[PDB]
Amino acid sequence: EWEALEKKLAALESKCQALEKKCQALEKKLEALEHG
Amino acid sequence: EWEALEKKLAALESKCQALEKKCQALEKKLEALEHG
Amino acid sequence: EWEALEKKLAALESKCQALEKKCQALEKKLEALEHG
Ligand SMILES: [Cl-]
Ligand SMILES: [Cl-]
Ligand SMILES: [Cl-]
Ligand SMILES: [Pb+2]
Ligand SMILES: [Pb+2]
Ligand SMILES: [Zn+2]
Ligand SMILES: [Zn+2]
Ligand SMILES: [Zn+2]
Repeated sequence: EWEALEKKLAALESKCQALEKKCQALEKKLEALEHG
Repeated sequence: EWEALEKKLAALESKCQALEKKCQALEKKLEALEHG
Repeated sequence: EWEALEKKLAALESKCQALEKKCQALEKKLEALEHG
């Protein structure tokens, strides 16, 4: 329903933000290997 | 419209879930290099 | 509100598309290390 859609969108926004940070952490490790 | 928004949100949820799994696969490869 | 939800969903769709491309760029670098 409407309220369930609002909550689903907020949960997806937060899941994507968390994935963006996980990828930034992966990138830091990859850059340490690339420049090692 | 409403129905199109519902479907767009479900498609985005699935795209993000697929990206999370792709990143986990990248992380496994990176960890093999980090610990090689 | 409704219009704010529509815009939030479009902004999230674009953020995810940008993250997918960033991960593809990370994967290219990782594959160069894996096959180096
Ligand atoms: Cl670390
Ligand atoms: Cl593998
Ligand atoms: Cl490059
Ligand atoms: Pb990633
Ligand atoms: Pb996402
Ligand atoms: Zn680099
Ligand atoms: Zn490690
Ligand atoms: Zn490879």
